[PDB]
Amino acid sequence: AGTQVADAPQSDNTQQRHDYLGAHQAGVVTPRPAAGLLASFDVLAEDRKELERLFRTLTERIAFLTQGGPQVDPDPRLPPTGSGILGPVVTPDALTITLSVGDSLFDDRFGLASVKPRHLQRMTAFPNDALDAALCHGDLSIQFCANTPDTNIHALRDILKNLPDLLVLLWKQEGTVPPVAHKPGTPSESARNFLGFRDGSANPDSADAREMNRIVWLQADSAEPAWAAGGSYQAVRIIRNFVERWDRTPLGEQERIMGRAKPTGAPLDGGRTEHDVPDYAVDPKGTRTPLDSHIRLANPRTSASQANLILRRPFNYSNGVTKSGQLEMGLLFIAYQADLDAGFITVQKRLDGEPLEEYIKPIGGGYFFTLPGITRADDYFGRSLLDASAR
Ligand code: HEM
Repeated sequence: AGTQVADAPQSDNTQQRHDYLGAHQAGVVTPRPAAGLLASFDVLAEDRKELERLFRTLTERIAFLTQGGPQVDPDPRLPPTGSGILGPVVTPDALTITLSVGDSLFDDRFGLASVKPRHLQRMTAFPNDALDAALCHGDLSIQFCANTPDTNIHALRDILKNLPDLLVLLWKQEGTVPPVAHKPGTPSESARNFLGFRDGSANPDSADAREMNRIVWLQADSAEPAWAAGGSYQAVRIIRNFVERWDRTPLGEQERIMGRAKPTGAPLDGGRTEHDVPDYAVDPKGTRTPLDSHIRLANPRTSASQANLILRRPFNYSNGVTKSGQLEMGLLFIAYQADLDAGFITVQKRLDGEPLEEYIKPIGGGYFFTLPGITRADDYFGRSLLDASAR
């Protein structure tokens, strides 16, 4: 293959396509691809008209970018239609774009406060946090997922190109997960995090609409405002890993901080695969699965704890080198739940003081409400929020 050194890699994955219409936005129960980008913005709109145009315009960009197609530049004296990163024919590359609104959007600016989702709130500092003020909150989060980082970056460029007057980017975190070798005829396997552990084994069934309806998605008739039906609460946490320290920790200690076997992801009390679960009823004292191990604290597997299940959808992030010359990398923790208080906050409240904290440090993120989907291309994300607020 007389391939030139700068030839672009070729991949059949570029034409994969996820629909952006539905009862829900894509990117929540959609299978997580190899590349991710979570960006936070402040809305610069000064009124309900400009906020409507922002919602209409984001929708328009989502429809094109996630489905792809030709991009014609109108005239040489004008800026080009887009950045051109994906060529004159934009490829979707399995891109999903998920829109979520922060607590701060429901201030006095737009007259939405009286229909704010009832668990929506500003993220507050947990005891092991070292929050960078510049990495927290935002009027609007946008989660981009695609097969390769250039597709999310291209989507980011396009949105900022078309809304530089209504959006200011505040902070962003890109991330990835390591793909595994194909192997048809084997159970699918959970991606690893940068601590080298399988990450997602005990997620609830993302392919089970009944399970998602009671764990992830807001339901119509409930204590929530009716417009918010089909949305979800989104918790984002930028979590440093002190990796050099971790890599100097004995394997057996890594396994009892996490409470799973490292190479397999199996329970520490038996079972071969990562789909097995420990039996805490058998082990009340934590002699197989430590009481203070990460999983056992995150989910003690009591009947009461089934109210605190969450859907994790993380990426791994690599940001550079610190001043003591250590790798600036960690977890881009993203999680969805029908109830933010019973979910992420309760779980993190259980996790405070866990031994893992010796190796991790949340530095940023915030809480957002992922908006309901649209089934009608005449419709647009955020519309029901504007109408509900309009009584
Ligand atoms: C960088 C920090 C973290 C790492 C490396 C990490 C890693 C892991 C690993 C390896 C598992 C076991 C496999 C699995 O069931 O998915 C797990 C489980 C879990 N993690 Fe985390 N995690 C981190 C932070 C968090 C945080 C902040 C939460 C807060 C909500 C959380 C919630 C959970 C839950 C609910 C489970 C499932 C426990 C179970 O049902 O057995 N994790 N985590």
